Amino acid sequence: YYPFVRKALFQLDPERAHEFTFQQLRRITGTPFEALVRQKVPAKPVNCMGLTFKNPLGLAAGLDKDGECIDALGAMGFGSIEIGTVTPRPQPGNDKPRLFRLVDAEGLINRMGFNNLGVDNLVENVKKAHYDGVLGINIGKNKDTPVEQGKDDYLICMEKIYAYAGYIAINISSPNTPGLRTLQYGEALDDLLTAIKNKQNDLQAMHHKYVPIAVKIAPDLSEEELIQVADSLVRHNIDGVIATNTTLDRSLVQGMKNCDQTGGLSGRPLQLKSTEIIRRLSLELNGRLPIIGVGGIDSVIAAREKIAAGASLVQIYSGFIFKGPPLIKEIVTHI
Amino acid sequence: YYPFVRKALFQLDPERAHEFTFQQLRRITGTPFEALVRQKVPAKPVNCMGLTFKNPLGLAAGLDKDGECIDALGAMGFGSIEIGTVTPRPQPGNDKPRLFRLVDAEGLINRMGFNNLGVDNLVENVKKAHYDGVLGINIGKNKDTPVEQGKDDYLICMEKIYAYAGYIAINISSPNTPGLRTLQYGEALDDLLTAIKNKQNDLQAMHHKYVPIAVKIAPDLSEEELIQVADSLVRHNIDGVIATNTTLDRSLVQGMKNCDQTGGLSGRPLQLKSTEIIRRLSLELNGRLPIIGVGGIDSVIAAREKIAAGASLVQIYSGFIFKGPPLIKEIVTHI
Ligand SMILES: Cc1cc2nc3c(=O)[nH]c(=O)nc-3n(C[C@H](O)[C@H](O)[C@H](O)COP(=O)(O)O)c2cc1C
Ligand SMILES: CCCCCCCc1cc(O)c2ccccc2[n+]1[O-]
Ligand SMILES: CCCCCCCc1cc(O)c2ccccc2[n+]1[O-]
Ligand SMILES: O=C(O)c1cc(=O)[nH]c(=O)[nH]1
Ligand SMILES: O=C(O)c1cc(=O)[nH]c(=O)[nH]1
Repeated sequence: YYPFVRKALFQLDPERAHEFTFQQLRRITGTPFEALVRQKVPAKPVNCMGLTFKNPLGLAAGLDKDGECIDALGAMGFGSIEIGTVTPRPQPGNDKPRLFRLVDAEGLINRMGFNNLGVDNLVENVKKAHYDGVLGINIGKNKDTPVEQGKDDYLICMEKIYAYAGYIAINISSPNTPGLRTLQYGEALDDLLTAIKNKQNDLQAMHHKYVPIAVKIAPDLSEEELIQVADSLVRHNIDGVIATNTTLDRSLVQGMKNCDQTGGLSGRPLQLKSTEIIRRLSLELNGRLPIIGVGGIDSVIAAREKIAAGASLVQIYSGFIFKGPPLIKEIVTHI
Repeated sequence: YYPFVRKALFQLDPERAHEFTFQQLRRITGTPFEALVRQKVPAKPVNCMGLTFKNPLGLAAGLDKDGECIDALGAMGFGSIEIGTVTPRPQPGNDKPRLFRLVDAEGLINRMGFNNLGVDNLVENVKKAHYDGVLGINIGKNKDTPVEQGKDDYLICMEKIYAYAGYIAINISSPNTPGLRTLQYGEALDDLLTAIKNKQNDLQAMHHKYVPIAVKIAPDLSEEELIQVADSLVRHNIDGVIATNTTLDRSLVQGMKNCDQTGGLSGRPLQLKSTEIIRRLSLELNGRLPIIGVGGIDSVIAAREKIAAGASLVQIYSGFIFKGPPLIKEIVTHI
């Protein structure tokens, strides 16, 4: 039962608990010892972005940032796994402590800052995996890269992962790399998307492989901001949009431990906002391109709320922490 | 641990689980066995409709229709308890099976139809209770009473319960008595509200105290209908609005067992609709009378989402069935 494992894990500091569990997952992933974490879940194929997803539930980015546990996590039943965020060069992220639990609110605050081993390392791990689901690779900009030259970072990552990725995710919604969210505003977004779309075509002719590209947005976008962001995605024929990353909002966690920590709020306190963001976005997009819904999904009803607001697929992260593998089985079985 | 209790009770059909549970509650009342139900909760006093509530969390109507376990349920930490619905004359309600569990959705469907022992009996039960929180007494129309004369029934009950109620809840939102929901439309509502306020006025003069009246509305109302209901509640000086009852919607429960069962849906499948109803009603009311929020509250954040949409108090029914007494402590502690 996950309640017992969680009580134990929750004795440990958030980031420490993660490093221990993933040490253990590393040592079993891709080995017959993944029967320890294997869950049988039904098939629920979904066509999306020109790919078949074996089921509608993906693991959102940030949990396996370096691509170390693809097979073990696939063994728990995810229909897609989004690894990353990976930056062209490794970088340590922001100073610890940078990860905080809000246990009563079943939410998380984090200011990781893209802590990853770099895109070259990620490709080596992906080469070793045998996951039959859809693999998405999330990419972002090195901390030290000028925001006016962010495109250059997204394009080197694209060249190195194109051959091994089912889909590519463009993270421009972390609040933990300064200025990064500006890349979703006006001319900056247009230039970045034009570069990404041109490289995707180039790469498609090079490797002879269709790889869709989806942009991950933030939930703190204003209505005019959202409107402009939807229009740009359609105008540049982006293949899909991942809505939504973490929030700088703290309106539902006041008076709670760690609510004043800086960073992104995830989990149940993000659920409602992300659903409203997807509704509004779906109304603007009008079926022109699909949405992958992410934001406090912690039950099959919450997953279905995102479907009803317009999402074609869904991803979970914080609900996996607070409810465990069983959430995967619940959501895949009944969505 | 409630999960064990739930697994046992869920071996019974929902109506039998309930009456088996309530037999044991009536039996442990006033014995040292009442401590198995007793839960110490933090005091969070809140003033609303001119009453002081122990804490913001109440038990919604329909769990104790005859007022038989006021003491045992109070001991569990509720800051208020709403009994009913009760009708002037006893009536059996609709045919069994009339109550259904949707376990993976943590929802319920019911078509009880105001099965109750009558207002005189509830009054005798209230006289024997010792609860020190706010007692709400929820009243309704007998099935046989014609819809156009529904007000007669509300007035008969108001007279028999005025000396005993902390507040009175007028139920015009059950989907399970034919035409009852038309009493929240147009002239019917205006007529009902006038007769009720005049009875209130007469009864204050007779008993020398003001007992506030709250009207319970439905989540299936349109925007225009909700604007009219709010305007009528303000023009008639109603002391509060209870939003929201069960839903005829099945959009989030498709493909699930008991989903085609006729009646009202409660639980997690109603949460979002209830919240959106409260937000809209709150804009229309602009603070002129309080909202008691109800519908799918199963967590501290879900209760807080209702407060944010404009409610002053919240109530739970289905979440108490699915998550148990620990939910009372969780919400009252961190709301
Ligand atoms: C079995 C059952 C019986 C109910 N009986 C009543 C009732 O008699 N009067 C009333 O006003 N509401 C009644 N309700 C509705 C609840 O009081 C509440 O308004 C609705 O269920 C939404 O709350 P919830 O999602 O927390 O259960 C009943 C609900 C259920 C599930
Ligand atoms: C091994 C079954 C799945 C559980 C993985 C738990 C590892 C884990 C545990 C936590 O408490 C975390 C808190 C915040 C962010 C991430 C966390 N992770 O990744
Ligand atoms: C003492 C535990 C608190 C929960 C009460 C359990 C009894 C109980 C169990 C159920 O499965 C029900 C299903 C629908 C409606 C009411 C129900 N009740 O009242
Ligand atoms: O790693 C991070 O800092 C990070 C990236 C991202 O996209 N979202 C987030 O909340 N944190
Ligand atoms: O008893 C019922 O049928 C009933 C009454 C009411 O007010 N609401 C509801 O959902 N059911």
